[PDB]
Amino acid sequence: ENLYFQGDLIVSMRILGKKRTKTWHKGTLIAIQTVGPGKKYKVKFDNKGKSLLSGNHIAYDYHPPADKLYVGSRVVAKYKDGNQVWLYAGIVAETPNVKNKLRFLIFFDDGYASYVTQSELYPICRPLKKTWEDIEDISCRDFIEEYVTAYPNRPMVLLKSGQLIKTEWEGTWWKSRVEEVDGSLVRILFLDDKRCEWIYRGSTRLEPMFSM
Ligand SMILES: CCN(CC)CCNC(=O)c1cc(NC(=O)N2CC[C@H](N(CC)CC)C2)ccc1Cl
Repeated sequence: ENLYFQGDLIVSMRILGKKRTKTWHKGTLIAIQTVGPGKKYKVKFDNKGKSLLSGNHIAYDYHPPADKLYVGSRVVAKYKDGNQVWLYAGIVAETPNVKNKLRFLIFFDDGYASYVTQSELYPICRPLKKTWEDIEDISCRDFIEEYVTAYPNRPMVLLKSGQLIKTEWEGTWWKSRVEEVDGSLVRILFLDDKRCEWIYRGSTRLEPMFSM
């Protein structure tokens, strides 16, 4: 059956859709198609392509009120590294409080983390009941299930700017320096290639966490 309405979705609404690159892109909802007890959502992307997508692979083109977002909420967020932006899927790890300077902490599906504002967050339209169950990487999937279900029980390691530690990359340990602390995140400089990454202080990418 072709529908025009399904829950709070309406054909012709602006939407975000997931592409095979795992990045999300602006489009229009052009059809809703019931297949058994299941629904599929046809997206015409603004730039290139049309996709028939499951409800967990579309996101609203508007920002969710903070009162609707919990630890474990399934979102698309802007990830910024200061020479590239992505719209990428993740999980809300913290909601705004005085300690995080009123920001949302996002754990992205690829294991990277960022603080973002509400204007950088888009709720996924039909998430799974267990929101982590559509994360591709088994390791990121298991870590999110543990973090979300055990929250607010959160082991983190305490680190100071200048501190010299081992940080993981591609399954080995690398010499690195703690540059900066910003709430539950630490900026690590890899001394080998002078590349910086923001890492969650509870991540076992940090050798002090991996052994704690
Ligand atoms: C949700 C966000 N997603 C969206 C997909 C992107 C996250 N970001 C990256 O994935 C990214 C990470 C690197 N990091 C490195 O290449 N390295 C770190 C140090 C390491 N070297 C090797 C000699 C020393 C140990 C190399 C580079 C570029 C990108 Cl874009």
